Amino acid sequence: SPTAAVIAEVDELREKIKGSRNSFRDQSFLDQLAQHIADAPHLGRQPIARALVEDLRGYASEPRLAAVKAHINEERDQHIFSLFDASYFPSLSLEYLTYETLPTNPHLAARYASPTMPVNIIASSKGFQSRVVVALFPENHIDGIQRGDDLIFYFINKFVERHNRITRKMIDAVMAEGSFPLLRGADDRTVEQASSWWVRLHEYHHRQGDMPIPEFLRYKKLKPLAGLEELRVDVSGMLVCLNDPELPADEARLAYEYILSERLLRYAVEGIPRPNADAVASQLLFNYLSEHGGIELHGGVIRLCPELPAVLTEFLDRIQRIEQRIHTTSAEEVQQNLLEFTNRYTDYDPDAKDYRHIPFFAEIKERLGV
Amino acid sequence: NSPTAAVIAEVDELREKIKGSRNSFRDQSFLDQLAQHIADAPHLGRQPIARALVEDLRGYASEPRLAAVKAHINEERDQHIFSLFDASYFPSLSLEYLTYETLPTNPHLAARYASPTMPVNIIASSKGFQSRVVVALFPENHIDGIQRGDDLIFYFINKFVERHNRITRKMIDAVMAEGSFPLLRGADDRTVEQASSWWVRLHEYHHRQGDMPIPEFLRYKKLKPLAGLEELRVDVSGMLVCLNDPELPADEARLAYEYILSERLLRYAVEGIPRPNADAVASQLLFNYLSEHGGIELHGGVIRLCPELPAVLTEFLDRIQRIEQRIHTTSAEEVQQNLLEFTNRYTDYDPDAKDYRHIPFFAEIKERLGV
Ligand SMILES: [Fe+2]
Ligand SMILES: [Fe+2]
Repeated sequence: SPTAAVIAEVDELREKIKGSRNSFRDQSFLDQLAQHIADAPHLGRQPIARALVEDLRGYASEPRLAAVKAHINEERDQHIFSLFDASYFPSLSLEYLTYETLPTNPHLAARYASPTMPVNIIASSKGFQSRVVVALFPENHIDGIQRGDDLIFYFINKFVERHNRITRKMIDAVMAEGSFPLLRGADDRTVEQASSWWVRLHEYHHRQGDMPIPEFLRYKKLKPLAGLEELRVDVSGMLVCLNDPELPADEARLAYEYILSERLLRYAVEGIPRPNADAVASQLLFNYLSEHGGIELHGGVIRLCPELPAVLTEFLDRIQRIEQRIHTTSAEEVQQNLLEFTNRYTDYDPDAKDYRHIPFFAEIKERLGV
Repeated sequence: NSPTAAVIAEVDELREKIKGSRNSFRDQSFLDQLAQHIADAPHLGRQPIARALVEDLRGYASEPRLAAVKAHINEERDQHIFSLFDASYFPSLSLEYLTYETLPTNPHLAARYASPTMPVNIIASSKGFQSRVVVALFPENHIDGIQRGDDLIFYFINKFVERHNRITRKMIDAVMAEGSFPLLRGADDRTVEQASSWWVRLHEYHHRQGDMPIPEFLRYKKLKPLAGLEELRVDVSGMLVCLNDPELPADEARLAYEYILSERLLRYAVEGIPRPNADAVASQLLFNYLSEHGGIELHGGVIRLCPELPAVLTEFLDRIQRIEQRIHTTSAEEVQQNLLEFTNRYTDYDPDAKDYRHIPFFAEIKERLGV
């Protein structure tokens, strides 16, 4: 295949430059890399590759990838190709992918607008095949720049895969029957649509409220606070799906079931031996809802209470009341108050200054191997 | 099918009924009913250790202590362990039972590096002990939460043999230069079990040595990088003993050295998802220190152990001990910050997250091998 020849050429160069990450911004390296890219019989003739070669050859005087990002942001085609350095996506160096876009609801894209691209990866180099790489952000390029209107990509096929591997088995085992009826047996296109709604609502709400990111990002990287921010925007997404009447009723309920099931189940067991950021926040949600009448435990199984929408509003309101005090107190004091809220509903070890999976989800992890 | 399998069936069934009652595990109303159920169990209730627990549980309201059970266990009246457990890092354990077999020990090792350590294989056990998380059992894991300096500490060597077979061997083949661990190459389970038992005996002994031993300084060594650094301090101490103590059999000591080194350099280095755990942070500190100070070399992504590695290991231990020695003239909090500074020089510490990332070398190995 012609695209398969291109990607085979990318993987071979990637293999040659692995172990050269310390010189990814050194011009002698970039000059050589650019030359090998230009001479690749198939890769080198791609328009996106013309752009990268140009950016790299000019990097000594202009350290950014403007021609590459212009191509990508303008969607000149559906190929992405660049040199990457994202510490949380370590598999990414020289990488290539082709994507396909997904259907989009007009009201959703208009009322909750953001430069979000929910896409499926069709083909890709080796670095993009890691299960860790679920998205691609503009600062992940070696230049490290992000602008408000740079496109952000979410690889929806990977979230479908995660839903079918973890969430479904968790729904069967942990939820009371009838908890997520639209999700039962739903095909991959159905899950795809719901996941695409989730990422659009997610990125939009990151920018809303009194401590939005990127502005307050450096105050929201502590494990419990990073998770809480992810939870804040997804609870907002859930409530949008429940409350905004201009969204199609069937797709809106489906997306609500998706976001809630992901936040309640899949995210709640992430991380070994300790919960990661998302899991701490999901365990905060679990215990908050239990204590405030939004869910109930019957026979080791979770029942969703009819009052759940009101308890979700209560929970988001609570987060927003803490964040609102940024106007009258320091960011550090809000941090302490968000931490104090989290620790009331999670298993925090004050000597380790870290968290343990609450027993409910520790048992589930043991039972299901998740 | 087995009298022990009948006993365990009773424990497992009693375990199931009291799951969901952990908050009542010290409530005397619960304890009377648990004790009564244990006493009335047809096979379990006959056991001396079960009579000891019933006695302990019935008196808990006035003496919250499992003295009779622990006396039985610490005196090795038989090879059975049975108690009610509450260990936050071993969440599978509630009412549990196991039978063990001890392992042979080198006499010089056991005398010169003495500690109340019991390297054992689990023969049969209740469900809680079957979790791969449960690799050991400490005295404070019982509901009474007490540990005495001479309480026996158990390590389940069969699970460490399992982990070495499933992870370490695969990492040796893929990551080390050939010839790196010649004695461990194709060693049978009996051989690995022997080295592992040496590892745990030296490990527990050295925990108690130095200027900031545990348990005395335990609450200063629970932060992730410091907890890992303390595991690494005692295991490097163990490596050096195997290389330097001439009264240990040479063949067995080198095998044990290979085992401790391979475990710390490889298996522990990849622990934790998405971030390294305590052990992995310290193991990556060791990797980078050794790389930068001439103890190992990387050639095309494969590790070569330098002949100078004994001297670099001594230098590394000497450096930890220089930092810890200042406990005598500064606060434990000041020593903590210097241990952190030392660690962060050689690990990938994200200062905004206040946590660590797997260094790229081991991040790629996790991706490649699924470890
Ligand atoms: Fe996010
Ligand atoms: Fe230890």
